[PDB]
Amino acid sequence: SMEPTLQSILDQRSLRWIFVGGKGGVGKTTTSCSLAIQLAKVRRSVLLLSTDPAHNLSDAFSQKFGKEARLVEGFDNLYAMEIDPIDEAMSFAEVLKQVNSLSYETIVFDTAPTGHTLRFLQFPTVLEMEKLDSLRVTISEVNAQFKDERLTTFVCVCIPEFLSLYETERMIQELANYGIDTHCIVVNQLLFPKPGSDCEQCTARRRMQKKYLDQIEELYDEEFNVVKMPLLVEEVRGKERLEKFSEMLIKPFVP
Amino acid sequence: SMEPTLQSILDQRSLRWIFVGGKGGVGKTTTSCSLAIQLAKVRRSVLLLSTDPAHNLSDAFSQKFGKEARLVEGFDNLYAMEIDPAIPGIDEAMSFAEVLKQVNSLSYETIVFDTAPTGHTLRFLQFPTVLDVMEKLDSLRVTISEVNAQFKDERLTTFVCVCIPEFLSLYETERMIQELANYGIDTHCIVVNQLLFPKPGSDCEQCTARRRMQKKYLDQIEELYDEEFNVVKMPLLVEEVRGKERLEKFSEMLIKPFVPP
Ligand SMILES: Nc1ncnc2c1ncn2[C@@H]1O[C@H](COP(=O)(O)OP(=O)(O)O)[C@@H](O)[C@H]1O
Ligand SMILES: Nc1ncnc2c1ncn2[C@@H]1O[C@H](COP(=O)(O)OP(=O)(O)O)[C@@H](O)[C@H]1O
Ligand SMILES: [Mg+2]
Ligand SMILES: [Zn+2]
Repeated sequence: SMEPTLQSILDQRSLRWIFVGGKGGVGKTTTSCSLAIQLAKVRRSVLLLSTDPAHNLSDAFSQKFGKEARLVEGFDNLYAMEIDPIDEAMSFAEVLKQVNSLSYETIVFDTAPTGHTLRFLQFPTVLEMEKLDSLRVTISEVNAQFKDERLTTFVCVCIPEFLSLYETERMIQELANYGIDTHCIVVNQLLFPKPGSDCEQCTARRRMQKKYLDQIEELYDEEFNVVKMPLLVEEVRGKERLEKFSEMLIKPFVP
Repeated sequence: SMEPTLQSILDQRSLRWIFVGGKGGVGKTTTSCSLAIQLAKVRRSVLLLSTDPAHNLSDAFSQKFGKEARLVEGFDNLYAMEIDPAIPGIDEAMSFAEVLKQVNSLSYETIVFDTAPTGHTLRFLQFPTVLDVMEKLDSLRVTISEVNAQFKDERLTTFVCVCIPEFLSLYETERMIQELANYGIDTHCIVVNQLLFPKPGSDCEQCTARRRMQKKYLDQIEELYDEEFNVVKMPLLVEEVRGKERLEKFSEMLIKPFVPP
């Protein structure tokens, strides 16, 4: 059993590429932000980077963002940008490369669902004139970065419900197969009924969710920071609301 | 104002390709099923076809499915299958195009498609307008302007839009409906999903507040689209919607409004 908190990612300075994965709408984006916001507080600079074809960085922050970096309003520290790149994975490689050797200390990546993330990792192994070798070279480098776990982890976002956790599983697992590190799970949108209330629906639900959770724990307790975040009444938008949510990431809502 | 039900899709016999779209996890797959289930009840046969680079038909029905058609357990009528297909997007759509052509020539009377994210269906459209060996660019040519014919024909093809009350989802439904407009393709239904109506008689801050927050959205959807979209409302159930059994039930509401006071 480890802290149910991301404190550890705060602590691990080595980190250069933090990847947030999970299933469509489990709340990936929302975290990516929260996480950045939180790192942004304790790093020199943090670049938040969306690849998802539909970008919601902007929407999340209420702020037009481009393939051009820029300061996030209400910060001096944190930057965000939204771009889009057999062979789609090649344009992606290029971005990381150039970015990687940018003057940003840590990057939190947002992207197209476990799906693309997946195919891409697989790739290198796929390939198994001198520009042939030139490409090879760089991929190879990039891949190593990936396996180096001082430089790269994944956070797993998910909510309690069959189809999401089933990804988080496979995902964690391929991450294992490809020799890439990952030790956090943001289980999100938990419903805790407000104490003192009897309310069929909330009770019943906390029941149904609870069930999943317990599992998650039992499975992963010992090796994953398993973070628990409350499902808020309102969407999580605005620097303001996001800062707040992001707190919990770091110190457990425990009501 | 039209009925808040998909009765119209049951009624519209000409339909051949029903596409269910919306944002990741708003409940696309679940409807696709429910919708097929219900059509299945009043068509000769229905093919439920997934492209999501995912395997969620199976998971939804608890049943291994493949690029090979097959009978859905507990039905004699309904079939489901799951596959995955110098430019980029180009190779890709080529693929998809070929699927449909392929599949349009089976007996199945009506097909309900499940698929890869607005991004992907979107690429498809932007693409055409845009767009004994080589004698072959001719053949694709042909395949697209027909396929794309059938997209533009509103006797053969609509979209159903799925979504739930929350900023980001509805903002897609909007753009989507809109591009659908721009590309001359029909669409006239909205399954707003996951509504929370508090059980009557219950005072319960959170449920109240939420019904408040969602309600706000809904009222809107209605005002804007009341007059021209069947705006269907579906309750958010305690348990996941899996199993033929559970999906049958759910799907009912698709057709006859959950209306609890
Ligand atoms: N714990 C939560 N409570 C309330 N709203 C949330 C929560 N997590 C996410 N949301 C809202 O629900 C939507 C889903 O979050 P998002 O990060 O966009 O998911 P994804 O990017 O994984 O599809 C967003 O509109 C967000 O504001
Ligand atoms: N209205 C609802 N009530 C209860 N559970 C639902 C409802 N809609 C969807 N679900 C379940 O939520 C999860 C996601 O639904 P899904 O159809 O997979 O979304 P998508 O296909 O858009 O990614 C699945 O558990 C689904 O069965
Ligand atoms: Mg789906
Ligand atoms: Zn309640």
